Amino acid sequence: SAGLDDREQLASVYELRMELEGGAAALAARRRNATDLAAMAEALAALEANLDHPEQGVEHDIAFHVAIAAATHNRYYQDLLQYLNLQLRLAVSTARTNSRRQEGLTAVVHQEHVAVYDAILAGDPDRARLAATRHLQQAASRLRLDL
Amino acid sequence: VSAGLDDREQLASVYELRMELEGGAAALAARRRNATDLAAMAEALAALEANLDHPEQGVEHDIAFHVAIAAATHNRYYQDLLQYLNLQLRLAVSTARTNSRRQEGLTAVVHQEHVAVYDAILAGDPDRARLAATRHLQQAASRLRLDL
Ligand SMILES: O=C(O)CC[C@@H](O)C(=O)O
Ligand SMILES: O=C(O)CC[C@@H](O)C(=O)O
Ligand SMILES: O=C(O)CC[C@@H](O)C(=O)O
Ligand SMILES: [Cl-]
Ligand SMILES: [Zn+2]
Ligand SMILES: [Zn+2]
Repeated sequence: SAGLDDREQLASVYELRMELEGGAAALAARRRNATDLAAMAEALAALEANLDHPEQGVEHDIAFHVAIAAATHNRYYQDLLQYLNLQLRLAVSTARTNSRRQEGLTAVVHQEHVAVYDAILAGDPDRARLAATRHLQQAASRLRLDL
Repeated sequence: VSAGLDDREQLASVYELRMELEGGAAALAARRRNATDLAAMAEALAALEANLDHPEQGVEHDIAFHVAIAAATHNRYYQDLLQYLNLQLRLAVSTARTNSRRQEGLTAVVHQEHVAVYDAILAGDPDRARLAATRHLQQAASRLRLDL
């Protein structure tokens, strides 16, 4: 429920997400179908509304990354992200609460999410992996985690 | 290889996920492993060297080696995830090792794949450790004709 002296624990979640979600983005770039695109795009639209009404932004952020995991068409990726759901909520909600005290930083975060969608849409697995890990490295650096 | 289409898809899915998880674990282990971690990995490799008598024991020492690499990340969540996947690991590893015993000398070749991961981690070389880990899983998937 907080994060002052919990940085090393946050760093452990983000560092694991970097290997899982980079791999999921690259798989999704190869296997996504029209139904997957709609799931990611609907999450991205709901995330555009939270730029002004920030309630449930954590659920929609998570739903976006879960939609990428579903787009791999690999049941074990999906089950791993559901198994780690509590850690995702901890990391996401900590990162978003921190982000909303600055700028349109929330809008810079929204762009990082869109960049992963865009590379998955193009079917470019290397670009998708790099965009997914950059989102996590930038979220960690915004939290001063030092991975 | 003889497998239903769904079995081949399931095996390909396990190896796909392992490549991302275990490639990352090996890179982290190359940074963080201590002398106890090295002992645990070498203990599994030594047990694997005495292979002939029973394959069922061979499967468990293979999984224990990969789990030891995950524990050597010193990341609470990596180790837990590999335990969570213990049934999928045993499925993949038992299918693979049974298949490799069909070709004379193949099991010794596979053993050098495990040594290469251990050696990279011992040397503290993350990029080398990641490559050896993913290459082991790529070759296993290809021995099984999974067409990843
Ligand atoms: O950096 C943020 O504010 C949000 C990061 C969040 O979207 C995440 O997936 O960790
Ligand atoms: O070990 C568990 O807790 C559940 C195992 C799960 O990965 C499964 O194989 O269905
Ligand atoms: O390919 C083999 O013969 C064994 C593969 C096994 O070591 C594994 O970790 O999946
Ligand atoms: Cl072996
Ligand atoms: Zn996010
Ligand atoms: Zn192995």
